[PDB]
Amino acid sequence: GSSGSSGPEYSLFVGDLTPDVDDGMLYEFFVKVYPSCRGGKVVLDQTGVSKGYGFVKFTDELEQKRALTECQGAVGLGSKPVRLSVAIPKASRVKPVESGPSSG
Repeated sequence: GSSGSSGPEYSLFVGDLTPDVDDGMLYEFFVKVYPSCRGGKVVLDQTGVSKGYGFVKFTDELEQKRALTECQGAVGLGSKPVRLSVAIPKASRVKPVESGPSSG
């Protein structure tokens, strides 16, 4: 129905990522359960410590969802589980701003 995408992207929103887990894992933890994994990404703070969430990528949409329900609350990864969800890319239109009032 939504025909109009030459090779889209299917990423997943993960959360509750212990500060002991890193990308190297996020990827494997997934790529292992699903061979359609592109790579794992974990967000970090100014210091470089896992904020507690991240995002992953895949090649097949069919699997993407399967994980959301399957990998759901994945405990195997990091002492704490992982909250799977459907994230969305830059969905908006940026516009230039300007200011400069005047009175008479």
